[PDB]
Amino acid sequence: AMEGEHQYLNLVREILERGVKKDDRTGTGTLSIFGPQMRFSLRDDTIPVLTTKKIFWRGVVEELLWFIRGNTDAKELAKKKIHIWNANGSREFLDSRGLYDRAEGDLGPVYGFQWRHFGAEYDTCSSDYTGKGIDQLANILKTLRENPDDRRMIMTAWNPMDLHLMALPPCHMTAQFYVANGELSCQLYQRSGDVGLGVPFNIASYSLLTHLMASMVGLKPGEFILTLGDAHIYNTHIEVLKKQLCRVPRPFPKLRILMAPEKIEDFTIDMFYLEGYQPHSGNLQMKMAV
Amino acid sequence: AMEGEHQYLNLVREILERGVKKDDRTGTGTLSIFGPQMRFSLRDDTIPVLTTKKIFWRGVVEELLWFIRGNTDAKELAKKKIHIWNANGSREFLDSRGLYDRAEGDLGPVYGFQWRHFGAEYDTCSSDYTGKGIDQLANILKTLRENPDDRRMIMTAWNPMDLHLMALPPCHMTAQFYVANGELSCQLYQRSGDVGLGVPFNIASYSLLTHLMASMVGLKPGEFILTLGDAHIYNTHIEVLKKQLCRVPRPFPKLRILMAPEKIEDFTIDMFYLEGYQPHSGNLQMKMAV
Ligand SMILES: Cc1nc(=O)c2cc(CN(C)c3ccc(C(=O)N[C@@H](CCC(=O)O)C(=O)O)s3)ccc2[nH]1
Ligand SMILES: Cc1nc(=O)c2cc(CN(C)c3ccc(C(=O)N[C@@H](CCC(=O)O)C(=O)O)s3)ccc2[nH]1
Ligand SMILES: *c1cc(=O)[nH]c(=O)n1[C@H]1C[C@H](O)[C@@H](COP(=O)(O)O)O1
Ligand SMILES: *c1cc(=O)[nH]c(=O)n1[C@H]1C[C@H](O)[C@@H](COP(=O)(O)O)O1
Repeated sequence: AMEGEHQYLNLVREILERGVKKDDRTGTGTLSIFGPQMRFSLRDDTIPVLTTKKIFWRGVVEELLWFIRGNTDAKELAKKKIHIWNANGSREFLDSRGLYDRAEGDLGPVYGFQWRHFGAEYDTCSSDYTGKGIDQLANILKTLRENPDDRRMIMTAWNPMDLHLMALPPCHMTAQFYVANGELSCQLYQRSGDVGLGVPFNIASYSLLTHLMASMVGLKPGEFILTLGDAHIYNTHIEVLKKQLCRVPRPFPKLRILMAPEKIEDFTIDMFYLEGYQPHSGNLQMKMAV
Repeated sequence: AMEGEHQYLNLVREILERGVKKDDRTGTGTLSIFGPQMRFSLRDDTIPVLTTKKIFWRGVVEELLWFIRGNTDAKELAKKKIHIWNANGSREFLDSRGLYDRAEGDLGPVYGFQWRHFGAEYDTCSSDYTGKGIDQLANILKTLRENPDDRRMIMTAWNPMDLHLMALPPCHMTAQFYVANGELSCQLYQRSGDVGLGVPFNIASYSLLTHLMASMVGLKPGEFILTLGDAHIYNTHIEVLKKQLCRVPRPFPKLRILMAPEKIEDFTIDMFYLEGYQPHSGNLQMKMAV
């Protein structure tokens, strides 16, 4: 009752029991702890997609491919009926950030823009950024092939100069990669984690990324480590999360990668699938705080 | 046998027992694990300066104040008989990084330069950077006073655009601050930790920083959390660390702050002292791998 999905359930219990009350930015209110870490094995093809609640896997995949492409237009996700970024791209939300000149859906130089184009000057979400900025992700993949013992395989979205241009500052903010005994591991530093809503999705996302990167460079996936800053439960999620805690985890699913492309941004959903995913049938709704 | 200094001693043991053989940049060789976390209480004025090995406290203090001032000239530490940065500022080391125009001792836009002037253009270590770049540390102090529940109190030295100008990329790279029940906590993400040499010094440094910041903003110190990426023991340190593991820890010392100045960069060593530090007397030499 300590490994795998129990890492997440034990974190929920810890926050409910010893989390402190916080009047947060959204006005919803939270219970919070600082600095918890969870670790998930990616061996034997395992990927930690929660079974005690059905995770929006199609959204995980498409958001991740959108990040990997460096894209920042929420409308591209919305065309696929993935609406997870629409609220932070709305006219109202953008105006509240002082971003009056931004088109609706244009989140600014967020997440994957920093991963692929760190330091590039942002124009709009539809601009061509090919060859602009520092491609941290491509550089990591090269280092993994050529010098896997390197201790500097860092991918960050925390760019102080660009925060004011982003709809929200990055939650999952800096990742490091590591190789030992033919296995690729990833540690994510996440400054802020909505434990009921974003965190399960973010775990699935970076675990997927680690599997995809490993297949590009001839390694096997090792471990995904999530280290949180402010790990919080929104007051509106407490009752539903108590319900989730009564559920017994089932074995995690496996990822089957059918092929790997030449460049990571060419991965498409047809190149891999989730095998053996058996989430509990009762859907749990966690209203997004805004 | 788990709290306080045992956090560090148990990490040493863990690396010795299950660390994997990993070659490294210096050619010395290491045993390595990825992702370990250590937590230290700063309550009751405690500061986690190791007692199983004498730590160079005066060096910790002067290095930190140098960082806080945004300074980057190793020659200024050497004038104070603190030589810890001399090797990475040498002509030979700078030339090996391609930094041919850099004067000896000028480490570039490292650590505190990023903390106080993120994004500013670097000239030399003697240039005046007042008002240039983003003062992340000052911003954090303001936020702690005005909106302590904020989830963005981040101070980073990881600037992809400036890495090539640095004598070494930052080891201790990104810190986050947090407030609960009138206590200030700090979590440091450290991508690379030399467990025998740098890590004890880095623990003392960021714990001191947390004490000093709390005194600037009317809070009490809470916890210091160190989260490592590549946590490693150099092969040359194994025997001395095994000797250290035989020493019984004594209670950690206490930090006594005598006054707080108006701005954090005005702190001097006369404004605080270490009470009751009783380290084991037999000096343990961990040669720096270069
Ligand atoms: C307050 C806040 N918390 C979040 O976790 C968050 C997440 C995103 C983006 N993101 C990473 C996600 C948003 C929504 C997700 C999701 O998994 N939604 C599911 C379940 C929704 C529900 O249970 O009510 C879905 O739409 O199926 S995942 C944007 C702003 C945020 N804001
Ligand atoms: C390989 C490497 N490991 C490090 O830990 C490291 C640290 C620094 C800067 N730094 C943070 C420090 C360097 C030396 C320290 C120190 O505590 N020295 C003590 C003990 C020396 C010894 O026992 O051999 C001293 O000089 O008194 S603390 C620079 C390059 C590095 N390079
Ligand atoms: C942000 C986006 C993501 O992918 N994951 C997340 O959990 N979140 C959450 C954290 C927090 O609840 C909120 C961001 O608000 P803030 O910037 O921390 O105030 O979204
Ligand atoms: C860097 C400086 C510091 O304050 N603390 C550290 O522990 N180190 C160590 C980590 C590593 O052994 C070496 C830096 O080498 P690399 O850039 O990780 O290859 O110094």
